[PDB]
Amino acid sequence: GMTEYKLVVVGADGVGKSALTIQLIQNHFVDEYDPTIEDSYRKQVVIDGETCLLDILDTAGQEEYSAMRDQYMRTGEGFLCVFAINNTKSFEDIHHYREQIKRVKDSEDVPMVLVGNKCDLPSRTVDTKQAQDLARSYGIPFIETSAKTRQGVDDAFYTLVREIRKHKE
Ligand SMILES: Cc1cccc2cccc(N3CCc4c(nc(OC[C@@H]5CCCN5C)nc4N4C[C@H]5CC[C@@H](C4)N5)C3)c12
Ligand SMILES: Nc1nc2c(ncn2[C@@H]2O[C@H](COP(=O)(O)OP(=O)(O)O)[C@@H](O)[C@H]2O)c(=O)[nH]1
Ligand SMILES: [Mg+2]
Repeated sequence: GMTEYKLVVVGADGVGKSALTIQLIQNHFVDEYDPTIEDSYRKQVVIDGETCLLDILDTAGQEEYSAMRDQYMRTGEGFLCVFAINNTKSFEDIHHYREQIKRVKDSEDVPMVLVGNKCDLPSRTVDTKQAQDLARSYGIPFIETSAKTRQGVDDAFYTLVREIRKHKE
């Protein structure tokens, strides 16, 4: 039938978590999407021959650590950790998100992909090599994306899926 994958997109405000998701779900680029709306979106795709139902939690809201919040996040099987290549602070925040993923999942090996989004923009303050260094230290893949042009958007989610497959062994 379908193999279900629960994906969770995390990272600072304004990096493109919603644009990335809606590009995958609805195939268009949203200029302004309510920055406060957190929701899960379901999508059927074929990845490497396998029919997949992706359940994608696009995170938002206040920073808080309620039990309900922890419980929503730890249903994630894999995580897209997203920063913008023109937002140094959002890159620096990646480690915090990874730490919270490890905590709620209670594991050192959680399927994860590092995503530098907005690669269409000229005002790059985060070097590709800087983000690669981080990704290699974590043992995770790294990919640059543009939710605006769709460059790399499919690959980023599919790569996460393949990371979940490897985790299952
Ligand atoms: C995200 C997450 C992943 C995995 C498990 C989690 C478990 C509990 C809570 C999580 N959340 C909930 C959401 C959230 C978390 N951390 C920060 O941290 C911001 C800054 C960064 C440095 C610390 N803090 C000062 N901001 C958040 N939100 C505030 C702004 C920004 C994004 C968006 C949401 N709107 C951590 C988890
Ligand atoms: N140029 C460019 N702008 C983007 C890209 N992704 C998102 N944006 C814009 O960045 C702003 C924040 O995007 P959003 O998806 O709401 O970020 P979120 O807060 O992480 O959900 C919006 O105005 C988007 O139009 C991208 O890949 N390239
Ligand atoms: Mg959003």
